[PDB]
Amino acid sequence: ENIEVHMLNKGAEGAMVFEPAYIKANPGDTVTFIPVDKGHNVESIKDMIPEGAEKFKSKINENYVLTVTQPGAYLVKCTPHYAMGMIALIAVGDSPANLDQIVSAKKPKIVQERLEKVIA
Ligand SMILES: [Cu+2]
Repeated sequence: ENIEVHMLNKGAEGAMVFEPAYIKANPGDTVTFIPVDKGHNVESIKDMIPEGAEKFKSKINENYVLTVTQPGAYLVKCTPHYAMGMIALIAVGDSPANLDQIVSAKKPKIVQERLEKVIA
């Protein structure tokens, strides 16, 4: 199955957001990222993707289709707006083994605060 995600300047959680910011998927699913507003992309955060997953980075303003294989948690960001809290959490399969590690990792406070809310 496919899950559509919008990249917006302003959404429910404030400025610079991914909607939804919490994506539940299974191996083989696709996640389609649509930059509804310009100035956004999607990029995997180093050490915040499952062991064995492929690192990825889309072009600013491009529709990006990500195929998810490896089970686990993935924290993606918008390159330009990471520091403003523009992130999404992809959970592939049940009980992602690296989720606690990701929650604990060093990241901007705003990011930290948005992550804590998506998880809740
Ligand atoms: Cu952005």
